[PDB]
Amino acid sequence: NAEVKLEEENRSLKADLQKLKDELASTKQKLEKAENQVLAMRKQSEGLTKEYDRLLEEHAKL
Amino acid sequence: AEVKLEEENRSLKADLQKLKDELASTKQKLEKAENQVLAMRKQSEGLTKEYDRLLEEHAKL
Repeated sequence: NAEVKLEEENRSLKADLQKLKDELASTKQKLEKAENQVLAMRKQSEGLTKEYDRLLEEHAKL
Repeated sequence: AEVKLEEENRSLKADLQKLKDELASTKQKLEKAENQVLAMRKQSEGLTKEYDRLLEEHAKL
């Protein structure tokens, strides 16, 4: 029984391992998406700031 | 044959712990990232509002 019990437990733990791996994969993709969004918004912030600057430049030339 | 199964059992438990922790970390980082996204959206809105006000001021000639 020692060995059959160990088999039961091993299969169970392997299943748990797979479940956790799935969770980690999902969460990882979510994190990747959020990070990439952050970068995107850095670029966009830079651009928008540049346009705000264009306001001042153009006005300085009237 | 038993010692092998014991070995594997412990190995699997260790892997479990590692994954619990890695998942916890990843969730923390996801939370941080989403707060960053939110904050930056708000900064952007503030900036477009600033833009509107400034342009409206310039258009007053």
